[PDB]
Parts: sequence; C-alpha cells; structure tokens
Amino acid sequence: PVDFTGYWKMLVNENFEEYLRALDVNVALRKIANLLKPDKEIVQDGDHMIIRTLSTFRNYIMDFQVGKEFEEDLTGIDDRKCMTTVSWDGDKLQCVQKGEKEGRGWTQWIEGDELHLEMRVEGVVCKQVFKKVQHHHHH
Ligand SMILES: COc1ccc(S(=O)(=O)N2CCC(O)(CO)CC2)c2c1CCCC2
Repeated sequence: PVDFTGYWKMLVNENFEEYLRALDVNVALRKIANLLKPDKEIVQDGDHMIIRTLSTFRNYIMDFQVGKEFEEDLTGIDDRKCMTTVSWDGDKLQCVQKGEKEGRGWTQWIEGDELHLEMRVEGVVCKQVFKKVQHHHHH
C-alpha cells in the first residue's frame, strides 16, 4: 500500500508559468511564485491526509479525508474555491477540483525516492518532482 508520509524537497517544476496563467494569477504574483521551490510535508493518517506546501512566501495546507468531497479554499492561490475530491486510483492519488475552471485537478504518485505531482487546468499540464529528504526544519 502507498503511503506518502514524509518530507520532500522540490527538484524540478516544469511549465508552472502556464499553469498559473491559466488560473489567471496576475503577472506580479506569477513572478513571485515562479521563484518559489516549496517543500511538501505530508502526513497520511488512515484516510486523513495532510499535504503542506511550504514556502518562504506562504504555506498552502490541504487537510482532508480521502474519498470525501469538501469545499477547498484556494483564495491564496488564484482567489477561487472548488468542490474537491481526492481519491485513490490504484497506486496514484487523484484530485478533482470542481469549479469555474475546466479540467482542474492533480495526480500524485511515488517513484523510488521521488514524489511526482502533475497539476492540470484547462488542458495545461505542470509537472513537479520532489526528492525525499531527512533534514527537517521548523515551520
Ligand atoms: C500564488 O502563489 C502560489 C500559486 C500556486 C502554488 S502551487 O500551485 O504550488 N500550490 C500547491 C499545489 C496546489 O495545491 C494544487 O491545487 C495549488 C497551490 C503556490 C503558491 C504560493 C505558496 C505555495 C504554493
């Protein structure tokens, strides 16, 4: 069984500017966000999953029950809210974010020491890869 618990450091962030543009993030804020290399701190506790995206600019925290649709507040990302469901798809974790934007969601999986995160909106695809790490720092 797949367990995402751990601390993960960003290695690559591919096509993030177009993903942000598709979310209508303003130009000045895209400049800031494109420089960020956030960590992921994940705790999988039964079906309760916490995914913290940690950066020097701000943190974005997801805290949900797998399988249960919830109102996700993305105010700090693109000023939207979505009805979001995160579910298992075999060994992958799928997120569908229903809202104003078509085809918004993400897929997360592990390969070896890598956390893979593919983020999608309106036919744009952004791919991030993080490496599992062990030196922890307070947040
Ligand atoms: C404008 O500032 C942002 C825009 C997008 C992202 S982000 O795309 O890395 N981010 C994590 C993945 C997801 O949760 C997927 O829905 C969206 C939010 C983030 C920020 C600022 C701080 C942390 C991350």
